[PDB]
Amino acid sequence: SNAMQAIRSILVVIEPDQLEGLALKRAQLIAGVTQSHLHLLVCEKRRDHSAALNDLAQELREEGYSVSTNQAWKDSLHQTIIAEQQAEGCGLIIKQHFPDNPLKKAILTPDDWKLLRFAPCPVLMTKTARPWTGGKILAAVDVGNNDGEHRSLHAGIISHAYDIAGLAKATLHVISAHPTFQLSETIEARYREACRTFQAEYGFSDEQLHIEEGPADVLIPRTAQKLDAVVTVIGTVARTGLSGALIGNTAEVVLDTLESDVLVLKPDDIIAHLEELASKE
Ligand SMILES: [Cl-]
Ligand SMILES: [Cl-]
Ligand SMILES: [Cl-]
Repeated sequence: SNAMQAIRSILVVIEPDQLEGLALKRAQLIAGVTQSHLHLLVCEKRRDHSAALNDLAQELREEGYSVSTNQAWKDSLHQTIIAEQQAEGCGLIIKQHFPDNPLKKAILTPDDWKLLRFAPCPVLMTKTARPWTGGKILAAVDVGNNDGEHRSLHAGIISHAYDIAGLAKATLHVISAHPTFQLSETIEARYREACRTFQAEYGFSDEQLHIEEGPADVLIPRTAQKLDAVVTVIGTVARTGLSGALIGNTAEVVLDTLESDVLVLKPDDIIAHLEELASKE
């Protein structure tokens, strides 16, 4: 329930030429409550943004924030971001989504996909300009699986989601999607007993907990849209797929579809291995 409070530095990706600055707005809301440090990063080689960065940092410090800034560039946008996260030890990366195609506005750019694949920490991809305050926060889990790996991921998802609901004075909602009649009737009864246990463990009301049958890759966005969720918290697949496919189909589809901000968490052992990879560089 305190996963956000426990994040002590946030890497804020600052864009030089856009007309929205949602990454910094989300960071200000969060740090306003958690008092996390904010490290502002511009990823560019050409222009000297130092004066603008200093002015911005001074304004934020006067507002009471702990702030550092930097401008860097090595190789690619996502690589620059991850190198900065490593150098500053940040526990969250916040970046605004800016689609390449105006006709496919929900699809993440290929570079942002690389960021999500390799970041060894939670990544908040902002996708809406709607304020978090008073909104609806949606946590996506699979109550149908309670093995050690899923319990851990789910606990993380709920912890971050609940902490967000708290800091934003918002409400918390949960979606769980799950893919001879006598036997089916018996198996489903047992699945329901497990949902009830999950509901008691996590103190969710019937109204908060959406238990839906069908493909998670459609159910999660359906629920987000119906709730007009402003943030959706999701986990990547517990076990990586072939050829380093560590995001998984559900999260891939959901990230390219949601209109809400998306907080992307990974399994602890995945994070550990990505931490190792990010360190080699
Ligand atoms: Cl941290
Ligand atoms: Cl906000
Ligand atoms: Cl992947």
